[PDB]
Amino acid sequence: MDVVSLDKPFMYFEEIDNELDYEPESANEVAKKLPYQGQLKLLLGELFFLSKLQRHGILDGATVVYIGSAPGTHIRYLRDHFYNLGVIIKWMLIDGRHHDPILNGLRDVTLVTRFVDEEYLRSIKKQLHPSKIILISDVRSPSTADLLSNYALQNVMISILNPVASSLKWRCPFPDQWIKDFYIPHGNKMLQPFAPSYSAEMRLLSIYTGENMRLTRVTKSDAVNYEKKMYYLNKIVRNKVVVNFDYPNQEYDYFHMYFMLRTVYCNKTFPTTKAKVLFLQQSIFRFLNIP
Ligand SMILES: Nc1ncnc2c1ncn2[C@@H]1O[C@H](CSCC[C@H](N)C(=O)O)[C@@H](O)[C@H]1O
Ligand SMILES: Cn1c[n+](C)c2c1NC(N)N[C@H]2O
Repeated sequence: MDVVSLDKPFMYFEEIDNELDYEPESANEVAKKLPYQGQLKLLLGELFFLSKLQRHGILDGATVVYIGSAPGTHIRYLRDHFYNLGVIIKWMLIDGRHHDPILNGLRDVTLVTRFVDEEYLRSIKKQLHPSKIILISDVRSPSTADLLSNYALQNVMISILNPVASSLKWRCPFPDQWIKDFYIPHGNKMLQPFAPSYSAEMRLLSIYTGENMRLTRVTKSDAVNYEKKMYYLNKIVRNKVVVNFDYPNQEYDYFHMYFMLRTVYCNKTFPTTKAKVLFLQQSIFRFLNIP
């Protein structure tokens, strides 16, 4: 077995301390071990992001605009969590597909069946005004062309919506499929426990200060780096059993999950962080119907 002692998991991309040549054969290997793993991946990352904003005092009173939200089953838990905490938030979930019915009948959450384009972003910006906006984008068209298009849309979301913070889907196009260099917003490249086995996707977290917008250029050389670093993370790291991690499940992803969950705010007082995390994890798994 693959046992190890780790102080902490890699929380952000920049922390990954090694790389591996990508093996195309890994694409044929099982991508998911848990039912509803995708909803879990999203729930952990979004809970982490939103808790950070709470920590900085910018969540309460904002309207969370989530684009690419359907089905969005996990969003009900996110909404309940902050709603039960006392935080005041309006949710506006926009997608061309239908949302999970469990999202209906909540006055604080508005569902919109529309694929957004630049023009629509402007109308909703006029309609939300003057509320503070928090953007979460999980739009998926794929080809590098599809990706660039999505990234180009996500940048437009930020320029038009002008949010106080954003969480964006971010997967660098593959080096052998480069088309052109492009810019993405500057942010923390948050790694995602429970992402597909060989997924190179992460979430770009950003907080906007002043009236500036900093972007960063991404080149094919960056793409080769993303490829090698995420390959090492997936093939080696995520397959480690953290023996010094005293917890019911010692797999790397649960170790990573623990670290994201220890930052989440709860009403109930716990004697230890271990107790809080166990509580949240149990609550989460129960909600998603994961054993
Ligand atoms: N311009 C656009 N506007 C809104 N939604 C879009 C879009 N382009 C793609 N999408 C949506 O992006 C979604 C990608 S999957 C999103 C899953 C969702 N975040 C959840 O929590 O389950 C699809 O629902 C797709 O319809
Ligand atoms: C097809 N896939 C999948 N996958 C994750 C990768 C691919 N192609 C690449 N050139 N690099 C990768 O990181």
